[PDB]
Amino acid sequence: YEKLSIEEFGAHLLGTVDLDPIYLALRRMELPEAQLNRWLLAYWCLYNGGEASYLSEFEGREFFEMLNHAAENVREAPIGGRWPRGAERRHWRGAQATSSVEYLIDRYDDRPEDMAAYCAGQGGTFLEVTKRVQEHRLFGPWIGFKVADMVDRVLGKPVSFDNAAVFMFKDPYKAACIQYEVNPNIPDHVLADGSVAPRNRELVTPETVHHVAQHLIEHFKGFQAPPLGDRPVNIQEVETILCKWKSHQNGHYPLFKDIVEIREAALPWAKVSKTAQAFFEAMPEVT
Amino acid sequence: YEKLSIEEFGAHLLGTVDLDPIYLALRRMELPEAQLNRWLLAYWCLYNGGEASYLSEFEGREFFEMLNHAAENVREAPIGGRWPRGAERRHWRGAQATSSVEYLIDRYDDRPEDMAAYCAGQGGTFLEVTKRVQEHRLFGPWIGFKVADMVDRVLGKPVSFDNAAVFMFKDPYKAACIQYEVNPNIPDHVLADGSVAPRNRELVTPETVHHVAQHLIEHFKGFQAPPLGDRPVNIQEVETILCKWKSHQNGHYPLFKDIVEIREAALPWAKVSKTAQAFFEAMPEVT
Repeated sequence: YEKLSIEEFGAHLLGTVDLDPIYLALRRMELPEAQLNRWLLAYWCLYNGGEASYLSEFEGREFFEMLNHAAENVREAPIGGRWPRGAERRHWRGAQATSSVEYLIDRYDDRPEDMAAYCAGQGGTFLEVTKRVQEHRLFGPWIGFKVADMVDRVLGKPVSFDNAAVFMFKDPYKAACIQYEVNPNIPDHVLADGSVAPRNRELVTPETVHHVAQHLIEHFKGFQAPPLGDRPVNIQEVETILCKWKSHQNGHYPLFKDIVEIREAALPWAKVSKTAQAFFEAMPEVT
Repeated sequence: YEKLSIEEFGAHLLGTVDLDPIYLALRRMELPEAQLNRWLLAYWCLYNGGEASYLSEFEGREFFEMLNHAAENVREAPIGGRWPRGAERRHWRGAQATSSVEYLIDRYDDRPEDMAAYCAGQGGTFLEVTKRVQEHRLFGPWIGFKVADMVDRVLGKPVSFDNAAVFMFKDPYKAACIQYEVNPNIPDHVLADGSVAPRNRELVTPETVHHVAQHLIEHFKGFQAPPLGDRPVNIQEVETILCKWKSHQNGHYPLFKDIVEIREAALPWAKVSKTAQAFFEAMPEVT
């Protein structure tokens, strides 16, 4: 496929809501609060939205029993075969996953819905929200970041991200370094010595990475952020644009990749769950 | 024992270095860099300084073998009996602890010393340092906080703490609420409505908790922070003063508690390890 500039690639992610289609799907579903919180907990464990939908309809201790079936992954999933994991939570397996569920049972007993409620709180700083996520067993900084984004984009509670919270992560850091090297629309960055940062991803320092981020934010702020266009795009969406663009220019993100692969993974679940059928209908589509 | 004001209790912690005596012990030992990093990793797992000292002398994959003995806790510790945990890491046990060691072996192979080096980096914000700690399996926000403090106080690399990073934790939050209720030296806090916060720990909001913190920082800034008095006391030391004071007024922290209990736990290790003997000699003493 043709490799696009980050400007054109970002504009496509934003206009099709391929940027983070799950967030629009969930907003469309308008799930009741407790079920939404159970959906989110399941999704934060397994990172599969159709699977999360199926699990979200179980309540109380029964929710935690079914989640425990997925953790152990010995019994057959309702779609046949094993209980899948999105690559982001591939490591939620074996004794680590069952210990993760046990932590949750001991903390929340018959109220699994309180987990997302506690994480979300009233929003807050990125530091405060990820700390509350990361209290939980097998919830590390990467899922912490994702939950913070979803507390804002899905649950509507603002979480203040800044450039340091994003570029402490290796992948958006490396994407920003490539962008300085290869994007002629980004001006030369003048460092603290009047020296100019050279166009070489391996020599880019944090200072230039923030220069790249500020440029891209300024570029994309004329777009309203998905799922529903409630505020101008900020570093939360630019982070996703940067990481998906890095995959794109590496040959690993054709247009619509997220939408297509979610719908592919979610369709088997629609047969076995009314919520999963609603989730499949709510997903944005190709073109 | 007599319950002291936080002003008098804090002045005692600071002058005797009962505030965090381990930090002064380590500074005195002047361990070589690689051994210091191994000591710190062991201490961050088990939270026992004499045990950490013993483990710090093993090198390479052998360090990780010995740490794995402590994780499994089936073989006898060199002091007889089980491999102890400080209460802060009591949960570092069973399959969780052995999975924690396995993560470390896979990440650092024969260079266990790189772990503390990676965490410390060049210092930075509290968010950046705790994120790097919390990448590691079974390293949550509480040990993340402790490591950030030690990266500054022990490894000499400044970590910027602010009031939000401290009072997102339940214990210093509750200590600050008690302090507003019971300390007449803290002035009435005027809230955003011209209303005054009442003297009742159960009604204290984050805004008043920060009012308490600012007051205590202003109070204690005429003290130089331990271990060596390199800068005025800040929220890192006030957090410890607040939490130990809360225990003190609850009957659970007589003067010198930390020094006395460390020396008690560390002495058995001095017989079986030259570093543990140095650690015992380096600990500050009662009076």
